[PDB]
Amino acid sequence: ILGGREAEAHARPYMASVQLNGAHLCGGVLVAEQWVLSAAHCLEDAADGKVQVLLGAHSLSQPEPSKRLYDVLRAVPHPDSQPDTIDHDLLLLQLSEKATLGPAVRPLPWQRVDRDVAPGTLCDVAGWGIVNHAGRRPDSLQHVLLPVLDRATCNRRTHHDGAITERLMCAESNRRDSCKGDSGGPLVCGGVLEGVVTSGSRVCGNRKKPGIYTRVASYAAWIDSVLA
Ligand SMILES: NC(=O)c1nn(CC(=O)N2CCS[C@H]2C(=O)Nc2cccc(Br)n2)c2ncccc12
Repeated sequence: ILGGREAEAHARPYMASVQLNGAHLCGGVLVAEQWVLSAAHCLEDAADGKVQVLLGAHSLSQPEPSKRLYDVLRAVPHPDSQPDTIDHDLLLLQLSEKATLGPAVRPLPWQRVDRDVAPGTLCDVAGWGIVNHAGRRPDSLQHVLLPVLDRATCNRRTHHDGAITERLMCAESNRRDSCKGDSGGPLVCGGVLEGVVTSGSRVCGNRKKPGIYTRVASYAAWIDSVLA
């Protein structure tokens, strides 16, 4: 998270850290007792390595009572997801067992009505992604409040030149933005999950290249299908 603040410990109990060989890769969001929603291309180049989902965390390294690790029993990517496109950038991870729920571990209600978040709405994006262009990896959870950007502006040739479909959404990226590692992380508006940070490589912190987030409501039927 570029231009953010360290988040209040365990204030976002839905926050998950998708890790490979005990190293953070992507953010994730607890949507059910045994399901974590993330971005499609997070497990890319993972291959030979231990994939695990860290729950109840604030510091990635320090001991915390709430901190628990889960094996991934099943990894369900969206059927139409491909590394060449930023489209259908969703991944549903089934944990080995149901999450031990508590004040620091709680699933987030996600948007089940396909209606765009009104431009200018302030949304909260959190994660353990890089905090500066050099690439500083933060130990503790960071977060930033960003206003939702009008798709028309976002699709300008100077911006994402039409790449932003009706299934995607934008947020402002003027210094304060999401970045490498924030992928698969949640975009929350009015305490409801609205978007999922894309896992597609992009330029961060430049205002003319807005942050891209997958609209969960746009994939509500698929998510329901998998979870059931
Ligand atoms: N949404 C983004 O801004 C974004 N996502 N990605 C993809 C992305 O972050 N990922 C997809 C493969 S696993 C994950 C990734 O590269 N994670 C990572 C790498 C180094 C440090 C940290 Br903390 N996290 C970007 N890559 C480069 C620049 C920006 C991004």
